[PDB]
Parts: sequence; structure tokens; C-alpha cells
Amino acid sequence: GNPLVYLDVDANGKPLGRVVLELKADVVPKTAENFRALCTGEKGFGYKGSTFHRVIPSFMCQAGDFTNHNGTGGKSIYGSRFPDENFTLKHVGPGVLSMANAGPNTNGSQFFICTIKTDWLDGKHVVFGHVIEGMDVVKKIESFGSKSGRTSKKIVITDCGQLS
Ligand SMILES: CCN1Cc2cc3c(cc2NCCC1=O)OCO3
Ligand SMILES: O=C(O)CN1C(=O)[C@@H]2[C@@H]3CC[C@@H](C3)[C@@H]2C1=O
Repeated sequence: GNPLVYLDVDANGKPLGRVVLELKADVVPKTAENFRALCTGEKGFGYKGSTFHRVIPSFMCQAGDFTNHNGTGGKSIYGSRFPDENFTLKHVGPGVLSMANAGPNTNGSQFFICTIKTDWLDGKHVVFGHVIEGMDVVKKIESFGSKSGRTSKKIVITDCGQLS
């Protein structure tokens, strides 16, 4: 019942590989549907050709600001922002897919993939999926990050979509 979506990612134009994500529509259907639709681009906008703007090694890889490309932008398929659906899923370890926000009830399109357990975020960021394959691709993305979050190469989602 849960969608599988994919991100194909490159660094300075050179392909890194494919990340496949399960979206937990069974637990957070509104939040899963937002991410799913932004991967397909079927509302006329989405993640295709946007960047991972903030990458911090031993923490997470953040992306999804397709409007401003600096982490101050992005929007949902519902409107500019939508409520925190629930906090049932937890930041249990590497590969967890969660929503970036600017406080309670400010979910747009920005998201992050954890490269460690980020349990401090539990109850503050809505977890809505995890990495099914391509965690080696996430580590490659991670390697181009820095402690400050600034990336050493331009990391781009060159293509994305839905597998099932
Ligand atoms: C809160 C301002 N703003 C943009 C935005 C920026 C973010 C974020 C979520 C959003 N929400 C979508 C629309 C919106 O209202 O997570 C971290 O940076
Ligand atoms: O984008 C922002 O302005 C704040 N922001 C981040 O820098 C990342 C890490 C800290 C919380 C989660 C993970 C995500 C987020 O919302």
C-alpha cells in the first residue's frame, strides 16, 4: 500500500546513483502524498532539478528547497505550508526520511535523510519514510558536506519519480 519513490542525484554533473524511498502512507498519508507528488512533478512543480543545499556529515542530508535553493523556501502541494500530521514515527537511525520545518506546523517541501539516529528531533519533525536502497548514494552525498552544512560540490536531484 505504501508508495516507492526514487531520487537520482549527481555531484557537479556526475551521477552518484539512485536513492529509493518508502513513503509511510499507512501512518502519515497527507505527508507521504506531498512527497510522492513532488517526486513525480504531477502538480506542475517538484523536486526535479533542485539541490541538496545543507549536508552535515554524521548527521543528515537536507534538500527540497526548489523555490529559493538556500533552505529558506519550498512549498507543499496543498499550499505554502501544512500541519504536523503526527509524530508516531521516530528518528530511529540512519536512512530515516523526515520533514524540515521552521517550527510547529510549517511543513513545506524541504526534507532530510538521516545518516545517524537523530532522536532529539522526535516530536519536532514528522518522520514519513525511509531509505529502501541507495544508502551508499546517501553516504556519497554526505561525503560532499561539511560541519557547517555547506557542500563542496553542487548536489542536484537530476531526476525523480514513483516506482510503485
Ligand atoms: C517558514 C517559511 N516557509 C518556508 C519554509 C522554510 C523552511 C522550512 C519549511 C518552510 N515551509 C514552507 C513555506 C514557509 O512558510 O523548513 C526549514 O526551512
Ligand atoms: O532548515 C532549517 O532551517 C532547519 N533544519 C535543518 O538545518 C535540518 C537539521 C536540523 C533539523 C532538521 C535536521 C532540518 C531542519 O529543519
